Amino acid sequence: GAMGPTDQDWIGCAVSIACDEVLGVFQGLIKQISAEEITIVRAFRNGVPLRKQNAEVVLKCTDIRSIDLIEPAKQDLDGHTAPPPVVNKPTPVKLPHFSNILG
Repeated sequence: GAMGPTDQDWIGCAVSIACDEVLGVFQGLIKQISAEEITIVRAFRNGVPLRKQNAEVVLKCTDIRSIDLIEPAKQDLDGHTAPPPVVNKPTPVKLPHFSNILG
């Protein structure tokens, strides 16, 4: 809990995993987690989709060098408190002024 997160609470959260040079990098949503290995689904690797989209990736933590949670599970229901768009989502270009039509 204090360090090295490992529990069923993270399952389904979005994370990115940096493995050593020979393993490269993959990103995916976690399906299962255990102290010996992390398992995710819909593997994306090297900024491109892997042919085995349905296949799960299972990699031992000792082979992974570092991990980062990109999107933790949603806790706040957020009853339309703010606009649909969210800052957390990647922003390639900012839209100057407001378009003639909204939505």
